[PDB]
Parts: sequence; C-alpha cells; structure tokens
Amino acid sequence: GELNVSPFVFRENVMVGEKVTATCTTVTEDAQISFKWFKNGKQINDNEHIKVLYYTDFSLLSINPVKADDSGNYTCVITAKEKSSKFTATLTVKASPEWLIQPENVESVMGSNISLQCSVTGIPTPTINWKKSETSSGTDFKSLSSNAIILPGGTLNLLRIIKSDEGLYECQASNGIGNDLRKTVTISVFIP
Amino acid sequence: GELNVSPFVFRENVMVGEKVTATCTTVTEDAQISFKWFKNGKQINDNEHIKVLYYTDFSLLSINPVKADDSGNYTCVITAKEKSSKFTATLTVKASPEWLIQPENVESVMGSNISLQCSVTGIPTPTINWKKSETSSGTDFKSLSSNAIILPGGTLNLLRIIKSDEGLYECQASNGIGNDLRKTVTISVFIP
Ligand SMILES: *[C@@H]1O[C@H](CO[C@H]2O[C@@H](C)[C@@H](O)[C@@H](O)[C@@H]2O)[C@@H](O[C@@H]2O[C@H](CO)[C@@H](O[C@@H]3O[C@H](CO)[C@@H](O)[C@H](O)[C@@H]3O)[C@H](O)[C@H]2NC(C)=O)[C@H](O[C@H]2O[C@@H](C)[C@@H](O)[C@@H](O)[C@@H]2O)[C@H]1NC(C)=O
Ligand SMILES: *[C@@H]1O[C@H](CO[C@H]2O[C@@H](C)[C@@H](O)[C@@H](O)[C@@H]2O)[C@@H](O[C@@H]2O[C@H](CO)[C@@H](O[C@@H]3O[C@H](CO)[C@@H](O)[C@H](O)[C@@H]3O)[C@H](O)[C@H]2NC(C)=O)[C@H](O[C@H]2O[C@@H](C)[C@@H](O)[C@@H](O)[C@@H]2O)[C@H]1NC(C)=O
Ligand SMILES: *[C@@H]1O[C@H](CO[C@H]2O[C@@H](C)[C@@H](O)[C@@H](O)[C@@H]2O)[C@@H](O[C@@H]2O[C@H](CO)[C@@H](O[C@@H]3O[C@H](CO)[C@@H](O)[C@H](O)[C@@H]3O)[C@H](O)[C@H]2NC(C)=O)[C@H](O[C@H]2O[C@@H](C)[C@@H](O)[C@@H](O)[C@@H]2O)[C@H]1NC(C)=O
Ligand SMILES: *[C@@H]1O[C@H](CO[C@H]2O[C@@H](C)[C@@H](O)[C@@H](O)[C@@H]2O)[C@@H](O[C@@H]2O[C@H](CO)[C@@H](O[C@@H]3O[C@H](CO)[C@@H](O)[C@H](O)[C@@H]3O)[C@H](O)[C@H]2NC(C)=O)[C@H](O[C@H]2O[C@@H](C)[C@@H](O)[C@@H](O)[C@@H]2O)[C@H]1NC(C)=O
Repeated sequence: GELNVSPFVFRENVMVGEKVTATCTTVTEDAQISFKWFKNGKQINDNEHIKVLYYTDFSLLSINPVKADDSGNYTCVITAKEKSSKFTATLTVKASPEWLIQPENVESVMGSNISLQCSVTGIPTPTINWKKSETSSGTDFKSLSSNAIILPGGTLNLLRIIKSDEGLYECQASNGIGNDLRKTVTISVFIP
Repeated sequence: GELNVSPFVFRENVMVGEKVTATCTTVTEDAQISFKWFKNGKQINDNEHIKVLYYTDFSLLSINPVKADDSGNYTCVITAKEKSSKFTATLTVKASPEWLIQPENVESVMGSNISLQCSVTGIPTPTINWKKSETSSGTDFKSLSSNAIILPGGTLNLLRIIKSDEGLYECQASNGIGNDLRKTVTISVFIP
C-alpha cells in the first residue's frame, strides 16, 4: 500500500543528434496517478524539442535531437491522491571532436619560435597529441621529445627552428567518442 | 544512416504481483518504423495481461500483474523500410517464500524416528534451517548439531527421540526476497 516510481535509466553512450526517451511508471499498478517531469529541479513542459507524453498509467519524456545542453538530472514525480514519489536519473550527452582551429602550413624564419594551433571541442574534452613525419614520403610518424613543447590546449610550440625542424606534422584529437580528428601540415624554414 | 534499437532494461528486483514495462525506440529519429515484440523468439500479441502499445516513434510492452511465468528474454524488432534491428533484455520474476507444508506440533513415542516438514516455494528457491528452543520459555533459539539431520528439502529428521528432544522447534524460510517465513512447533515424547 505504498507508492514507488519504477527506476528508469538512460543508455550509456548518448551522443549529440541522437534521440533520448524516458518512461515513468509505478512499481505496482495504482491507476490513480499523475505525472510531472523536472530537469535539475525545474519543471519540464511540453514544447521546445522536449516533448512530454501523458497517459493513464505511464508518462514519456522525449528529447530529440539531443544537444550538449540537455545534460543533467531528470526527475519524474508521481502523485496518487495522498502520496508523491520520485525517481531521478542523470543524462550525460557526449560528442566526438569537432574542429575549432585547424593547423596550417607555415613558412617561418630560422631561430624563430612558432605556434601550431590544433584546438577542438567535444565531450569529454578531447586529448591532442602531435607527431612528426621525420621522412618526407610522409608514411611514418613518431612522437616528439628538446625544443618541442605541447601546450595544454593542443598547441605545439617549436622553439628556435632550424632546417631539421622542417617536415610533416600531424595533430590528433580524440576523446574516445565517435571518430578522431586528424590533420597534417608542412613546416618550411628559410634564411632571411 | 543505420538502424539501432535503443537499449532497454528491466529493473533489478521485480516481484510477482508488480507491474513491468519496456520501451522500444530507435537511437536516432527515423520516423518510418514499425514494432514487434517477442518472448523467447515467439511473438507477443496484445491481450492476456500482456498489452503492447504501438505509437509513431515508440512502442510499449506492459505486463501487469507479473507472474513467475513471465520470466524470459523479451525482444523488440524495429523495421524501417529496408533494414530490421533488434534488442533483447532478460526479465527474471522473483517471489518471497510461500508456505507449502507448514510444520506441526507432534507427539510421538520414545525411540522413534520422526520427520518435521517445512517446505516452501519461491524464486530463488528458499533456504530452510531449523532451530531449537532448549528453554521452554521459548525466547532463545540455537542451531542443531547428533540425531538431527536436515534433509535438503527442509525436512528435519529426529532419530531415536528421547525426553531431551522435547522442546520448541522453529524452521526459517528465506531467499533474500520479501519477508522470511517462520513457524514454531512443539514436540512431545511419551512412553507407550
Ligand atoms: C545530480 O545528482 C547527483 C547525485 O544524485 C543525487 O543528488 C543528490 C543531491 C541527492 O538528491 C540524491 O538523493 C540524488 O540521488 C548530484 O551530485 C551530488 O550533489 C550534491 C549537491 O547538493 C552533493 O551533496 C553535497 O555534498 C557536500 C559534500 O559532502 C555536502 O557538504 C553538501 O551539504 C551537499 O550535501 C553530493 O555529494 C553529490 N553527489 C554526487 C555523487 O555527485 C548532482 O549535483 C552535483 O553534481 C556534482 C558532480 C557537482 O557538479 C555539484 O556541483 C552538483 O551540485 C546532481 N546534478 C544536478 C545538475 O542537479
Ligand atoms: C623562444 O622561447 C624561449 C623559451 O620558451 C618560451 O616560449 C615562448 C614562446 C614563451 O612562451 C616564453 O614564456 C617561454 O619561456 C624564450 O627564451 C626564454 O625567455 C624567458 C624570458 O623571456 C626565460 O625565462 C627566464 O629564465 C631565467 C633563467 O632561467 C629565470 O631566472 C627568469 O625567471 C626568466 O623568466 C627562459 O628561461 C628562456 N628560455 C630558456 C630555455 O631558458 C625565447 O625568448 C627570449 O630568450 C630569452 C633568453 C631572452 O633573450 C628574451 O629577451 C627573449 O625574448 C623565445 N623567443 C625567441 C628565442 O625569439
Ligand atoms: C536469453 O539470452 C541468454 C543470452 O542472451 C543471448 O542469447 C544468445 C543465444 C544470443 O542470441 C545472444 O545474442 C543474446 O544476447 C541465453 O543464454 C545463452 O543461451 C545460448 C543457447 O542458445 C548459449 O549458447 C550455446 O552455448 C553452447 C556452449 O558454448 C554452444 O555449444 C551452443 O552452440 C550455443 O551457442 C549461450 O552460451 C547462453 N549464454 C548465457 C550467458 O546464458 C538464454 O538461453 C539460455 O539460458 C541459459 C541460462 C540456459 O538455461 C540455456 O538452456 C538457455 O538456452 C536466453 N533465454 C531464452 C529463454 O531464450
Ligand atoms: C532411524 O534412523 C536410523 C538411521 O537413519 C536413517 O533415517 C531413516 C529415517 C531413513 O531415512 C534411513 O534410510 C536412514 O539410514 C535407522 O538405522 C539405519 O538403518 C540403515 C538400514 O536400515 C543402516 O544402513 C546400514 O548400515 C550398514 C552399516 O553401516 C551398512 O553397511 C549398510 O549399507 C546398511 O544400509 C544405517 O547404518 C542405520 N543407521 C546408522 C546410524 O547406522 C533406523 O532404522 C533401522 O535401524 C537399523 C540399524 C536396522 O535395525 C533396521 O532394521 C532399522 O529399520 C531408523 N528407524 C528406527 C531406529 O526405528
């Protein structure tokens, strides 16, 4: 003779552009209930790419297409004539890397410090690592370790460049979601 | 440009008499789909305490009230004009112990072998253990370990009974679900 909201869960790997549903019902049939949905304690109302379907014994929350904004806790509250119960589940929208500043081919003078921007956006925030050809056919790629500093935002700083610093450089962006972003650029060094 | 059934799960602790739902939808909106539900590869059809609700972008399976028979794998199949996809989740209905043969007060002759039946039903199948008062006020209870054999089905066999075997005996039935079943009986031994 009690009232319990049946637990609901969102699927693990939800990504932007996909569809997300959530179903709220009671554990034992009561047939005298009403529903209300909330995001972070604030009530959700049926419009705006978020649609709430009300039925006799269940309610459906629908988010389509989902954006990164839709992350948060979603709560259903059931009211049956004397008592109200709730259940809350957390939705985390993920996204594969997207380009923000692509790297570029550069031609700079010997002895100069240069920066190569490779910044992306995604959830979780992607990791950027840089590799160099060290062979101009450009099939082999190796990691970088003296005058090469990768700044935390994915920018490669090459200090006091010389002819050996020429070659093909590739930055890789990955957060374990979707496909990785990759882009190769050539660095030329010249005497002024 | 593919078709994936969004995963669905049943709640952990489903018990007989409760209600069970399942929602089938696509990962990405397609709007050109149809639904069919199956239990153990055999199609479910809307009647008989199992009702299937069909809508434009989702379908709902409803089992209310659920019985132990309803355990099994439940599969939703979505068809969109060229391709069909599926998802399967396993439902296991549980139940607290219910009495099948309660123990009884017995009065038997010295030197006889007697059996005390304490058999229950439940899912998972419950464990039965026996305890003796060893004090007729009947507040303290202890386990049993020479002429006391508990047979695997919860029956307590007391061999060659004597006056010391008199007292209050209690069998306990538990499977970790709901409430345990308990029942105390008195054993009298007499000379013929
Ligand atoms: C989504 O929900 C999680 C946990 O789910 C529970 O939410 C809490 C508040 C209870 O209502 C439970 O019944 C729900 O199941 C939240 O994470 C919790 O946030 C609480 C903040 O109110 C934390 O409690 C605080 O803890 C400190 C330190 O002990 C204490 O001094 C405070 O008084 C206060 O009680 C709690 O520890 C959090 N637990 C976990 C597992 O995270 C989410 O809110 C929070 O999310 C975390 C990751 C941070 O970003 C917080 O800044 C944020 O408030 C909640 N999210 C939203 C959007 O509501
Ligand atoms: C090329 O890069 C080097 C070092 O790396 C720098 O990277 C640039 C892009 C900036 O992000 C800097 O903030 C990094 O440090 C520069 O040489 C460094 O210059 C710093 C000061 O301008 C030095 O810091 C000093 O170090 C002393 C001794 O260790 C310390 O006590 C002080 O706190 C002081 O801050 C730093 O040590 C230098 N690098 C190394 C490896 O020692 C280049 O610029 C500068 O070169 C220095 C030595 C001076 O002559 C400056 O006038 C000159 O601008 C930078 N640009 C070039 C080479 O054109
Ligand atoms: C409910 O589903 C589980 C597992 O879920 C999967 O079902 C299998 C068959 C695949 O379709 C997957 O894609 C689903 O996710 C079943 O458990 C499996 O049963 C299979 C029987 O066909 C087992 O495969 C067999 O394995 C032997 C030994 O390696 C092999 O030689 C055979 O050729 C055959 O491939 C498989 O190993 C099982 N896996 C697990 C994790 O249990 C359920 O069916 C089975 O349930 C088990 C507990 C036993 O009772 C079996 O007798 C029973 O068939 C399935 N239940 C129902 C009612 O369909
Ligand atoms: C009271 O219980 C004892 C032993 O426990 C029995 O429990 C009853 C309820 C039944 O489930 C039996 O199957 C259990 O064994 C009985 O005495 C046992 O009798 C068995 C044969 O009837 C003996 O098995 C034998 O043992 C020898 C030597 O070890 C072995 O080589 C053989 O294979 C042979 O099968 C068993 O050993 C006895 N118990 C003990 C502890 O040794 C009581 O009944 C019987 O008492 C025996 C000794 C004979 O006199 C039978 O004619 C008599 O019916 C049983 N009922 C009473 C005491 O009234």
